[PDB]
Amino acid sequence: AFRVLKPWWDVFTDYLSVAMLMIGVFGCTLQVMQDKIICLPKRVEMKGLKTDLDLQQYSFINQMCYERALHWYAKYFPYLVLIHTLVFMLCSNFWFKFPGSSSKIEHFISILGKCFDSPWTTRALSEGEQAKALFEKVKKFRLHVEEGDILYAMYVRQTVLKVIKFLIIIAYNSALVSKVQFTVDCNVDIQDMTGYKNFSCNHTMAHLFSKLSFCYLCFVSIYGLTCLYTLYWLFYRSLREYSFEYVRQETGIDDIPDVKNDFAFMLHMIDQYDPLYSKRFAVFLSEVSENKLKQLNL
Amino acid sequence: AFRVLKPWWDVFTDYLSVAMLMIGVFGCTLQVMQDKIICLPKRVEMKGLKTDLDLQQYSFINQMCYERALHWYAKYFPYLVLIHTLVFMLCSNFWFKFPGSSSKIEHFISILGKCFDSPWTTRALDKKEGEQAKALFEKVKKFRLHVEEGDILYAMYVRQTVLKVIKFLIIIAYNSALVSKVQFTVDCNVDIQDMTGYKNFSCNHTMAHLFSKLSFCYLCFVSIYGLTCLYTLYWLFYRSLREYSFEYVRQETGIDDIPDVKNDFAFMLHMIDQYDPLYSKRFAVFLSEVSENKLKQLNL
Amino acid sequence: AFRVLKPWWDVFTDYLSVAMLMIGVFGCTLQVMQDKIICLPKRVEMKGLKTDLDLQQYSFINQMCYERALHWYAKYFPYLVLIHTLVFMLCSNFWFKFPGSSSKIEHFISILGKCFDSPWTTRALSDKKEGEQAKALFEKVKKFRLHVEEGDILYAMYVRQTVLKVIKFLIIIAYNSALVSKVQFTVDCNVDIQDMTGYKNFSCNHTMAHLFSKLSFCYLCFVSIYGLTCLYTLYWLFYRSLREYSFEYVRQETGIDDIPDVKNDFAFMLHMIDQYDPLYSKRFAVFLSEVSENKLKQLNL
Amino acid sequence: AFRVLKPWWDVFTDYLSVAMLMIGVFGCTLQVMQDKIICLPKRVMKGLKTDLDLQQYSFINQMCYERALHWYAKYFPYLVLIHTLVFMLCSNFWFKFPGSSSKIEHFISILGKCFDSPWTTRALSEEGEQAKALFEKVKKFRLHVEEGDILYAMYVRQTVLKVIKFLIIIAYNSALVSKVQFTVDCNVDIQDMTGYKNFSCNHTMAHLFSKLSFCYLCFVSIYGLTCLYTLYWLFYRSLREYSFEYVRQETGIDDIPDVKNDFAFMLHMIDQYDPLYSKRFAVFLSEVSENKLKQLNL
Amino acid sequence: AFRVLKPWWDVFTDYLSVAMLMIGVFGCTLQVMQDKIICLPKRVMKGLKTDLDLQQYSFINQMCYERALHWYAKYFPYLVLIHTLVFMLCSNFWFKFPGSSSKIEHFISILGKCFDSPWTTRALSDKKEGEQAKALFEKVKKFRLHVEEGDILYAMYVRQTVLKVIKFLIIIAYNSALVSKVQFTVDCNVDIQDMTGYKNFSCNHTMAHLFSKLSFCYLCFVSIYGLTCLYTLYWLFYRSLREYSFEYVRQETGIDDIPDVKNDFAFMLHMIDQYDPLYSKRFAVFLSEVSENKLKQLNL
Amino acid sequence: AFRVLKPWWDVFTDYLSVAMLMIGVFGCTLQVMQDKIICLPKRVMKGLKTDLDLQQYSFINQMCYERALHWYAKYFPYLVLIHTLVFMLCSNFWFKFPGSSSKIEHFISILGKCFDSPWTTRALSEDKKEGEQAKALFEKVKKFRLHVEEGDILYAMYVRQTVLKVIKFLIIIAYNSALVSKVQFTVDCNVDIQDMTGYKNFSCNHTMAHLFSKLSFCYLCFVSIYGLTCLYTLYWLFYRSLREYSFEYVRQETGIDDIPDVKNDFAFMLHMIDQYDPLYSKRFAVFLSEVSENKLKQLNL
Repeated sequence: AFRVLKPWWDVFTDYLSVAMLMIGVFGCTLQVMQDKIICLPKRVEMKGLKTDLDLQQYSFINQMCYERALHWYAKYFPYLVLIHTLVFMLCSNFWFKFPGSSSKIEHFISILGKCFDSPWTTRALSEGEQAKALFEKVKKFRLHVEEGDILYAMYVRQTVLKVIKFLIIIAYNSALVSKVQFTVDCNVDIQDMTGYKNFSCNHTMAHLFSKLSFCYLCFVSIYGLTCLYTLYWLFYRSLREYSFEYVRQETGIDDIPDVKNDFAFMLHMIDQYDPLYSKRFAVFLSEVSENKLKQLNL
Repeated sequence: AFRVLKPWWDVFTDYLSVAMLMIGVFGCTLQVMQDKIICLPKRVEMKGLKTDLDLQQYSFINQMCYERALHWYAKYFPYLVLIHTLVFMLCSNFWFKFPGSSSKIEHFISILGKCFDSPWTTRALDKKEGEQAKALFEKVKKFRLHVEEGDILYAMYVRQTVLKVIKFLIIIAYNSALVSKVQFTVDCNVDIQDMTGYKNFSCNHTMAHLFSKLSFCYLCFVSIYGLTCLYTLYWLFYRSLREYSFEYVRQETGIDDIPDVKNDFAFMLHMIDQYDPLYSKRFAVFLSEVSENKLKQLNL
Repeated sequence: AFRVLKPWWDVFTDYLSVAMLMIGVFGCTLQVMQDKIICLPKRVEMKGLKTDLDLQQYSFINQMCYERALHWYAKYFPYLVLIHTLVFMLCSNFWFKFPGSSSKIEHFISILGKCFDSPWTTRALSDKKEGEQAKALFEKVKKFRLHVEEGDILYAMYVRQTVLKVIKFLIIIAYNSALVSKVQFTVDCNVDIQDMTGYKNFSCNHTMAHLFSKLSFCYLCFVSIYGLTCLYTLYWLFYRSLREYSFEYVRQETGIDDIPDVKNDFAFMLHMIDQYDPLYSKRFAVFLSEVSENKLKQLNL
Repeated sequence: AFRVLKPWWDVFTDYLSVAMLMIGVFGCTLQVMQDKIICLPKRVMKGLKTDLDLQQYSFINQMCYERALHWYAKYFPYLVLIHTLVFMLCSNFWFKFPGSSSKIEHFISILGKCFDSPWTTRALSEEGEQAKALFEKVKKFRLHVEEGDILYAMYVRQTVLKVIKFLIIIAYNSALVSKVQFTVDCNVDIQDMTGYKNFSCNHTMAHLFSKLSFCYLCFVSIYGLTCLYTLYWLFYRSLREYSFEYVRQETGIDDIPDVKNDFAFMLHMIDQYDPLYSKRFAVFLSEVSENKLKQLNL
Repeated sequence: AFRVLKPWWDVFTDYLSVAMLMIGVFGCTLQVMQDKIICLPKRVMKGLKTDLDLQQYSFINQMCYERALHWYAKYFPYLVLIHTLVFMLCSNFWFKFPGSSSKIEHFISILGKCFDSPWTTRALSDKKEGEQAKALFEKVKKFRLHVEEGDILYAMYVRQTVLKVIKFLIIIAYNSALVSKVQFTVDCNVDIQDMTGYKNFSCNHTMAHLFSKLSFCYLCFVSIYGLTCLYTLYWLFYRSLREYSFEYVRQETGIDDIPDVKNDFAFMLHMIDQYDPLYSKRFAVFLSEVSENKLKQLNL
Repeated sequence: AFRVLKPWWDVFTDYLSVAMLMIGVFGCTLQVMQDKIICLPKRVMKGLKTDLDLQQYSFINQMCYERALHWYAKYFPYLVLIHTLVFMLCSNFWFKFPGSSSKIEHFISILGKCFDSPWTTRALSEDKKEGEQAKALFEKVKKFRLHVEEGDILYAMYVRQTVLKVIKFLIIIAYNSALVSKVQFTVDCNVDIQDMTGYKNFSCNHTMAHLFSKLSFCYLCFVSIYGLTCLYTLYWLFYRSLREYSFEYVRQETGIDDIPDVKNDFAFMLHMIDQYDPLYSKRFAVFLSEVSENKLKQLNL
């Protein structure tokens, strides 16, 4: 059930994504119950002032000044956040699920699991046909993995995609954010139809939108910091080579090869979840075990 | 399963957290279920006063006085309580799903569950079970070999507890500071004279009495939550929990050869005692070579 | 399940609590949806009176008088119902999910369930594997008995929760009978709003006036029944010693005059099970006699 | 779980109960939804100007609503819900009482175990070790019920309550049905606030509650008839004594006894679902079967 | 299945019943959500100032509602629903009756077991048949003896058919009688002059041109249903079905010993042939003494 | 179940009926939801004051609605719904008709049992249990032949319902096409209510006018397609003599030259079944030869 491929980066990013989704949906849903653009005509003891306007010349004015005096950011922010969070969700579900790759994990994980629970590992540390079948299947899988190209470009283009998305999001959410004020001026030229040429209008939900924008900025910043740390881990230290320095010291087997390229990256990434499957895999790589099994067979 | 690794204080906190969530959501939903600030102009047998204003100049005045007179606390109280209860939720589960320290807990609980079907334990104080006993001995040996380098299962507990207590202090601070600004009647003095004709307005915030009661309830709940957290923190510090010793076994049975474990394993093993003080004995039986030697002698 | 361990009064009270929750939520929902206080000014061939007020001054007057003239009880009645119901529900369940007093309940239930199903019980009261199973059951019984005997962590909590429930009964009946009469239909409202409305004296009426009186009467009835139940339980616990159980009838009906009388924690638990059906006690009595073990040994060899 | 103890009366009354619940909830919904009442001033071709505001109408309207209508015309649905709840409660005071749930559960378990016993087929024609054990379980079965008619008197102590409840319903729904009128006169003293002392009001939902009242009366009438039939059924014949008249003359084993008290009553109900259970139960009650099994074993 | 016992008229009636239900429910919902009445005074270019307020119009509307509209117009759909419900109840009453159903189930089982008789086929050109055959003979004999005891499946059927005919008659009569009292414009002459000022009013019922059409459609369906029931009733009598004669079986089979069953079983057998006019002879197969004759001959 | 016995012109038709039902229901919802006719008085830069109240306008709207509009514009969707329901009733009639469904059930059952039989494979090349099963099959199909190949009922009903559907399509495409120019926007209401509402000459406008024209056009096109399909099906039955089947190609390509030419209803079933997939005819044909019976009986011994 895809339970083995989930580092702390993935769970943290998914939590940030669901937080973004909930904040965006809260903003959107509570955007049709109370949002108006109530406008009155400016007049460029105390008594009331009569505007002499009908009950439709106010609806006219409201909806005319809702699209001539309000910045496009103040009316579509929830839509932007929902769209971008959905894009992030689709982005961070694409590597381990795309055509030609779903089938592998359905049974490779089961093979690894039955490799983990085999009790013969303890005896090996100090049945012939089953071991032979397992070893030949492992060899076939190894040959299959090393022969596949077009695998680094796609994945390396995933995290950077999130990084560039971060850059653009923070860019245009920091640039145009001071245009969500609470009292705007509308100056349409509807003179004959109503009578007044200058009006004052005030968006109902401006301050709450500003607070939501700040919260979304904070969440995006944390998400981008996580992505930057991911890149730093990927780039700072090359992840295409392994160092078997402990094995020759604690076991004496000093002939274990160090894999490179894509397979080395996969092994290293698996190293951050549970540093025990590697030894189980290595047990089915030494030749001494096969020699002992062959001798026992005779 | 997980209930075993759960002292009483972390069921008390769970109940309080769910109560906080329910009160916060009730406040938030009651927010948009009733009208809001209502304002009229001020003029500073009986016959009414003809204000002479339209039906939209009243909505204008209402929404201007709303975000020009009311204090910021009276408007976002439910949102604050939702945020705080959610962060508390996240603060009570951030020591179970962090990779690198969750698998070890799974291994320990699996070992605890396995060491239950052993009739030799009762007689301590056949062939298959004995071999399974040796297998469990190897399991615990390699587990103790494993847990010897990463000593983060007790310090981070202290860190999260101090985080919770600090958050409790700040919550109390600014909720006691700003509880007198949730007033019913307010004075709204904005400058709109060329659009309505009046300069001074008086108003009534609608849910200005229910929020006081909700604030008092939330304050009391967070107070008891802080008390529970303080009690747990004090319990954790009046003696060092990184050292365990099967002293009662020594004084009650006479098998005085079991060793005293320390560091991370001692911590969780001591913590198990708050749910069922028998698994400690069952593990104690599986911490001595005398049982293995006797079983091997009985085998031949 | 947690059903055998509930005398007849402990299941009736749960139904009563659910009913109180229902009445409280019904009242709370009815309050918000329906309209509220309506007010008019007062001036102290038939033609009407032109008050001349606007359409918002009426909302202003209503909203001011609503909480400047109404008694505090008439407004928050359902909320008290919900808080009291939640407190009662917590009180009646603070016996199972408290570590240090719940594992023993699980052991007791498991042991009794296994005993009621094992064949040695009927085989005793009318080869090798069966004997071994019976011996294992005997060992488990001995271990659990020596573990749980000499304790008061399961009988010194039931009393506390019941006394707390009775105290809450007394408090709630007290202040619910005291303040019932302060819910009225038509009330006066005198406030000093002269430069904004023009009228200083108002007469108002509360929309949900009588319905709350009827709900309050139903609440008194339900809570009174609840308190009668709790009082009966309080009498039952204390009128005689619950911590020393005697297997009297067992010896006469079976004749094995060697079953001891257990006391303290275990005896109270046996009493609690006895209220469900007087059978579990005897079937457990089967695994408590030395003669049973001796005849099991004789069968073994 | 309680399907066997569902005689025809008990299954026919459940549908009446659910119908009453539906009618009550529908009536309450309409009563709380639609406009309560409408009133105008009285002056005891041109229009008459009342001069009243749009709020004084509401004040007069609700004051007259709650000062003129008879209490039966207002709280009609609530009475229906209360009475439906009481009747529903009286039909579940039989399975949840701890002193009777145990016996019922034990009896149903015994019935289930006996339903798949090949020994019945063996006996009628002329598993293994377990079949013999069932004889002792049945023999010990007629020991825990030898303590009194606790499962019988409690059934009789609820049908009487239901019948008296139905009588009460008929009385208080026939006596006070002529007080639901359409046009009523409201005379209240609000003179200095409104200007009119005499009003006439038209209860909107007055010509609908009559038909609901008639339907409710018919339903409770049928309910009372069914309850009376069940009472006569339980009282005319000796429920406390049952006879295996048919079984002995059917199979030839003329030694099965006639049990009384709880067994007679429980068998009197159970045979009304499928008259084959008594026959199967009668097999495990004669020493002939046990003696024959013993002889077969030796 | 129960379809074997349902001739064509049964399914046709059920289809008509569901059609009546759908039309009734449509009428009911439209009455709920679209029925209202509007009234103005009468005064027995520029508009006319009635001068009435906005509550006096509601008073007049709901006073003239239940003073001019004839009761048939007010509640048409409820009568349709009740009549459809009683038609449904009248139908299939002897199919789900607590009694008088084992006599049907036994016949169904006997027919199912008698369908697969191979004697006639194998004679005109293995232990199961010997016991099965004799069991079938004995069961058929006992069933004939029991069914020849009275009227339990012939009386109820005739009674329900005549009841349905009578109810159809009354429904059509009283639905045709009042079809002309659904009018669009009605005169509401009430006496309220000291509170409204006008004595004569004229009102429009919203759904008047609609209830007429639904009424006519319902009347047509009722007429068709009654015609079908009348035909079925006529079928009962003019061809007497109180006796069954295995006539053609004798000539076109040659087995000249088959008796004739009458009274209760005659109607049931006459009814079972309608689904398929072949099962009669198949049942008649199990009436020959040839099996025991061959057994006796073997005994020789 | 009845899936093999359904040529393409009985699933195309079902889809068309579903579409018509959906469009009718949508039209009904629109009718019951949106607003309706709105009228203003006629007088045959300042605004005109009509002095009419807020209820006289409702009166006028509700009177002109059904004193000025044509009946088709008012009740289009209900006609659509009735016609769709009757169409669906017609095509699925003979399946539920007693006296003609038992034969269908027997035929489908027998054809299913004999579709997969080893004797087929053994016969198309050029066991006692298989032997007994085969002979039972031969006998029951033989007695089934004389049960169906006597009447003409399975060919009568189909023709009648297709004729009825074609007639209904004719009448639909006739009047629904004729009465569609009367659904217009602006009408002229001339009721005589003067002593009540002052004015006498009114102008109105239907709200859902053009949309009821476009939906009517869509329905007309769909029913035209339905009629074309039904016409094709009707032609299908009136050119091929369907009262006889001839195993000619099977006889030539199998070599078993004793298969008889069956007729009457059974021929109709054989003709209609092949429209699903032309192999069941072969599998049924092989179990119709006395040669096959002779070979079976020879193989039994």
